[PDB]
Amino acid sequence: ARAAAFLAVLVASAPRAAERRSVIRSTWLARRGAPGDVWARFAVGTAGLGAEERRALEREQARHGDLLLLPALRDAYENLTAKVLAMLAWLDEHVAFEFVLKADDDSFARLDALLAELRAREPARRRRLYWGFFSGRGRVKPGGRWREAAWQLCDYYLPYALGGGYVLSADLVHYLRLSRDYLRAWHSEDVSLGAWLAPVDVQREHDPRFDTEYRSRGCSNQYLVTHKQSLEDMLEKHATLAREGRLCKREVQLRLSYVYDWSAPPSQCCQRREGIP
Amino acid sequence: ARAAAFLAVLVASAPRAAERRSVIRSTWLARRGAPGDVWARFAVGTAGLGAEERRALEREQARHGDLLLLPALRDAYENLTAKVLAMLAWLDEHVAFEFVLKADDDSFARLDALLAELRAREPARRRRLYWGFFSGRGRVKPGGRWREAAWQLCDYYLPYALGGGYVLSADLVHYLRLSRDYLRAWHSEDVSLGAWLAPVDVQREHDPRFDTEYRSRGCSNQYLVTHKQSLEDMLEKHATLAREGRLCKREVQLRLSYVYDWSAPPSQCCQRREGIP
Ligand SMILES: [Mn+2]
Ligand SMILES: [Mn+2]
Repeated sequence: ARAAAFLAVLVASAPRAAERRSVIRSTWLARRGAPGDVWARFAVGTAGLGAEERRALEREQARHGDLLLLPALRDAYENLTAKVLAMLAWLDEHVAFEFVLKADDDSFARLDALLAELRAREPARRRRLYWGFFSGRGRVKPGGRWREAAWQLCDYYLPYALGGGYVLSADLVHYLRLSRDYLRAWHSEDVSLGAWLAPVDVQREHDPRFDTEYRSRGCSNQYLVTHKQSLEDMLEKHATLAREGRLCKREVQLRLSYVYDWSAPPSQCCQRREGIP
Repeated sequence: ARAAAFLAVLVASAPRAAERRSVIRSTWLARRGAPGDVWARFAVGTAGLGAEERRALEREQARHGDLLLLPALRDAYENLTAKVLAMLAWLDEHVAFEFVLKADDDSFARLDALLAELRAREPARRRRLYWGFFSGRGRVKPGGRWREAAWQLCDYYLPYALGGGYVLSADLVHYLRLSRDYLRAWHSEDVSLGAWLAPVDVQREHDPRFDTEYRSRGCSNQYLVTHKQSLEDMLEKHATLAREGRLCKREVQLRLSYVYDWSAPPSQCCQRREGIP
């Protein structure tokens, strides 16, 4: 009796962040196409929470029905690697889906546009898809004695999609589930996931329509996913989409973007330039 | 009724290379410790071979009993990636073992010394072991349009043990079996395997006692495994070990070695220097 949808959506959300969930479920999670198109949840770890805290979550779930409560996962602010692995492994086991969008509770995604884009891909462009805004020259954090047991794999991080939002095909999620007990953690979930997929025949696809870096590049009506959004920002975008059928009251390019050059060494992937959102 | 041994040994060998197998089975594969210590085979792909060719192999197997014939594997000279994955996946399913040595038919290994070294490791030093001579600054081959579907993961190859000989714990081999259908091929089996293990919590251990690079560094009595050995070389070493209890009639350092610096970025791993075999 597994739930089934075309596009699963998993929004990482800490136990206490109920007010953010309220805005998200009332805005971009509500505009989710026809029945059967989307299955969407907020992924919350409940390990180590007390009775009152767990009761609050159960009340929220009874009211809204959109929480994925992961009882074995200790929710943590510093590194969401464990959370991302847990919620994807759960999804592989429990939901029949073709693609999954991972997002944060400061993301905003146009689910209707994402659905239409995915539906328009032919088989080849759907197979083993890992889709988002990639970095191949991510600077690696200072190491210590822990590196003896966990070598640095590259002078820069292995190519990975930034964690403001990325999409995976179901097949890739199954590989993560199968391999779960072996996987190493890097300092950030997005970095970790890119390393996880390093061995795999995977169709990485860089797309400037993902405004998913640690700072937003502004507002483009072309964006499918954008990150670092305040609640006010989410409410404004939701309203503009409803009023005018576009994301932005005013498009603005705050920071230059790039197109990932797969013909170059990864350190040379990412020249910032005009003309790209 | 699975075969069981402490150390499995898999020597990659092409169908036609029967004379090399004859020397190997008569030399370093024969000095293999007590019953139950070693299970050793020559891994040969038989896909696409004709009746006469297959009969020859079956006759060899009836006489010697030391072939691993892989019927689904098309034996190929240019890249042994497929062979290595096939023979390790087979081993995971069919043999109970703690460690496996992968070697070529121009390798020479001191199996007694390898056994003693592995037996002397405490639990921590046995867990998830990937042991050999590592490179972190392997220069990457020129790409073409195929790179769009298979991005270059690093400016240099991800750290990997050179293919003249390396050792894996059984747990790691199980991860490869589980993940088999997803794994990408690089241009060489050794490079490929290092990438395969990139996502994993793996205890990589560099050891100058592995003379396993594309050129031998000479002859050291400290070597556990050495590569680029002629049949004459194998016969001489076998004789010296029997006569004098050492590998080398004369130790000679033809090329400098290095100690892999895990505290540095991988591009800076590998300074060649005196004092190291
Ligand atoms: Mn975020
Ligand atoms: Mn060789």
